[PDB]
Amino acid sequence: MRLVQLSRHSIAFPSPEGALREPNGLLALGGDLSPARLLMAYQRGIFPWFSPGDPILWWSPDPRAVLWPESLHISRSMKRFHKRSPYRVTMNYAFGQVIEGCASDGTWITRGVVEAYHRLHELGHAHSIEVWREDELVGGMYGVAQGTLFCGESMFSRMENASKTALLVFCEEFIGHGGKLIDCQVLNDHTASLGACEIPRRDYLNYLNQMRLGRLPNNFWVPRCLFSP
Repeated sequence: MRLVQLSRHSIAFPSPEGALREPNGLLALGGDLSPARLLMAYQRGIFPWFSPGDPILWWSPDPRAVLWPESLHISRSMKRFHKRSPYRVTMNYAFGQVIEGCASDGTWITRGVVEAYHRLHELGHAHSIEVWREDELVGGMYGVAQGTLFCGESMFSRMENASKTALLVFCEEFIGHGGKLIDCQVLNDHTASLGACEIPRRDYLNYLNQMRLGRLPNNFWVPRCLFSP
């Protein structure tokens, strides 16, 4: 259309300020899902999002949905449930099973996307949070790190409050160690109930430019247990 067709031979992107207003944030088309290109996209406030059979579409919406971790809304019923939680939460124990659980929920997460994000996980840039009921994976979430900003991709839940448990535990661990913001891309009723809000894209890009240079502790993303029953 009037979108920039990307090079199959370079990973540059047009500035997000140039995205379309309708559909909100559509910025470029094509390219590939190579690691360097995905990392360049996130670094600049862009993410791929397209349905099976579509060309790759890249986006940077205005406003941008974000979740300040200290503003996660946890209901009193959830507070009571978590006090007696039947779950164990871990980080980076089973990225493959987590993205698979999201995709089997997650129609935009095709085989190519799964492979692309698993590559990012192996390269140390994409991370999963797993929720277990004994030895059964019952929920989780994954995303891409950008310094002290975490870009949420998807989550899944196969047992009551499982995904909520992942987010609650992750937010506590993240904020306690220096994390500052979780990107949610677009607001919807679920994440809104969890406390997500909208900020102008300009402000989001400004937070990103500062935070991508920030660092969490050296071993913050090493596979480990975060919460036990």
